[PDB]
Amino acid sequence: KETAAAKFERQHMDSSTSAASSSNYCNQMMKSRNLTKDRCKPVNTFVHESLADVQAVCSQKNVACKNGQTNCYQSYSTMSITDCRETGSSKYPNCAYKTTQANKHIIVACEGNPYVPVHFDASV
Repeated sequence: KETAAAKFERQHMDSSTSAASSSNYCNQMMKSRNLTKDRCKPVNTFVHESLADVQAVCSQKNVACKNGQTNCYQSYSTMSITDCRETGSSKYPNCAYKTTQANKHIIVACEGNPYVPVHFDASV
């Protein structure tokens, strides 16, 4: 099956664009990346940086995740991100989202060898 590291890339990486260019970015990406296949995922975040720079966060500042685990890390610098949040008109299979573009530090959980991101915890 798809590995946790591969799933993180599919759900949270968009190195092909520097930022969301329109209000329809989330509606198109949530569908294209197959995140609305079984149900409308309520919230998701896409990171507009090189995969290498995001993977490097696993060697930066260690912080506890929201749930208490201690394998989470916060990026030293801010990154270009896009937050997708389900709107009131969203109804499966026609999931709808609001696109919000911002520059924030990201916090990810890391696992494995190579030690890489497998979960997006938050943006601060």
